[PDB]
Amino acid sequence: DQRFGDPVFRQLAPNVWQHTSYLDMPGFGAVASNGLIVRDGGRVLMVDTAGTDAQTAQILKWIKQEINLPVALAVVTHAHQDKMGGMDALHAAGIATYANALSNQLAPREGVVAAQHSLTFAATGWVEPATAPNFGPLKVFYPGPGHTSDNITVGIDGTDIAFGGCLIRDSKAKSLGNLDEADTEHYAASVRAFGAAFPKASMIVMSHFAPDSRAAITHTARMADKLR
Ligand SMILES: O=P(O)(O)c1ccccc1
Ligand SMILES: O=P(O)(O)c1ccccc1
Ligand SMILES: O=[N+]([O-])c1ccc(O)cc1
Ligand SMILES: [Mg+2]
Ligand SMILES: [Mg+2]
Ligand SMILES: [Zn+2]
Ligand SMILES: [Zn+2]
Repeated sequence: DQRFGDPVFRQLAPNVWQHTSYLDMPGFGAVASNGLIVRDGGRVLMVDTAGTDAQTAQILKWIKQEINLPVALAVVTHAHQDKMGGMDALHAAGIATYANALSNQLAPREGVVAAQHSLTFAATGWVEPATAPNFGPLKVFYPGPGHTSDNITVGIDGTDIAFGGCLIRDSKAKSLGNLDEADTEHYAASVRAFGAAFPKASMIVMSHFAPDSRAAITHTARMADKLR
């Protein structure tokens, strides 16, 4: 029988799915965490792990059974358990992993396994193409410090979709979540930069809420303005 801790999948576009897994840090309750699976020709690319290696394995199994194409690579959007909690699974599966250079530097401080490869960014925010080879439709943008110093974002070329990770909250959210590692001065402008980077994206995907309109960007930025 399917159970609560099992990952759930939603098709967002012909070649894109959202995976959601409900994980559980002590002190606090369990929370849902989302990433993406993208079909690019004869291969699959992932954005973020699940919050645990077990749930990540269950995703790779689903991918194998439902898509049956090899996962060529994964890009993980910052060094916290929810996005990088499944690095061991990805590496056991032979998947090439990519993260912000900064994420890889923070990973041992945050108790997560670093990605194999480091992305660097121009002063514009855009990934340097020599660090993101054969990314296909994944367009990686560093919007500046927000949720964390290292948080990155991903646009999906040929689609409606951009992925904001834990940077973005949905249009009904009443909080930005945990701010203990947030850059409260830069958060608002970073959210706006993400918006300006992906102006064609009408479907905003994010870590802890279901996909929303571009009003999630505005709503998140205007909550963040109150922190300055
Ligand atoms: O994450 P789920 O797709 O199982 C969900 C949960 C409550 C309402 C709608 C969808
Ligand atoms: O969204 P955060 O990266 O603050 C988080 C959420 C659940 C578990 C660990 C980290
Ligand atoms: O054999 N494995 O790499 C495993 C085994 C169990 C698990 O939950 C995840 C990965
Ligand atoms: Mg683990
Ligand atoms: Mg920490
Ligand atoms: Zn985080
Ligand atoms: Zn998160």
